[PDB]
Amino acid sequence: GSHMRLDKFIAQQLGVSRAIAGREIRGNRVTVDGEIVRNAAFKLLPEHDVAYDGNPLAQQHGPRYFMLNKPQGYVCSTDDPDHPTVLYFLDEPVAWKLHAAGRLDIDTTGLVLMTDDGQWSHRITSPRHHCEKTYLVTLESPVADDTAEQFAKGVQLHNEKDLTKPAVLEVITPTQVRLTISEGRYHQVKRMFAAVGNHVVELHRERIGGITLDADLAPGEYRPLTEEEIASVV
Ligand SMILES: O=c1cc[nH]c(=O)[nH]1
Repeated sequence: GSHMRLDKFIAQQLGVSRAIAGREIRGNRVTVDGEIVRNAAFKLLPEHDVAYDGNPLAQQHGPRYFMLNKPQGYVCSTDDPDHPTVLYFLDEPVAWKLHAAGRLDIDTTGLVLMTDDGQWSHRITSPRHHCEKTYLVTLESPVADDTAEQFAKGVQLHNEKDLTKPAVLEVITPTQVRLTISEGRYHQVKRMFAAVGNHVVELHRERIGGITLDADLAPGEYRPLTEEEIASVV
């Protein structure tokens, strides 16, 4: 249930201690739905209209954060009108207000963080921030023996002045590798492999900073992030 004591809401709104919020409430300065409320423990609901000295104090919908296992065939923005967006999978009120804190291309699958918290989102996506992202990459040809070292030194993408920052590549099978990078350049993973002479056949994101995609969240499924995960997805 979404609810909070009136004295806590007033404290928050006026930037005052809960004790003084109580003082004000008993001072007959606080109204809810037009009537005066002198009780500090009043259970404030989302549908209540609070006012302080005649002035309205709208309540604020808390921020929302979701973990989505993105499937192929859907896009993470309305930039391209030829494909349906990932909102198709979300069944949440005013879902159009949500955006991906780190977009994935149409056929790239995996972890996408849906949120309406711009600050949180920016801390994660900013090109200036070192945020690690790990991908499960399926290759056209068996990985070369020098690729891991290449990625460690950093490679040069086709027509880019500066190399890619050091990334670590773990070989699972000859054609399936796990790659961790800390950048966010456009189509970086696919271009890094093109640069060294291979081709990405399938791309799956498993982690973003401190948040790892659940092993049992099926493609298309999603869920609210826990307080711990929100607390620091890196
Ligand atoms: O990091 C990313 C995301 C999408 N495509 C890539 O090649 N790399």
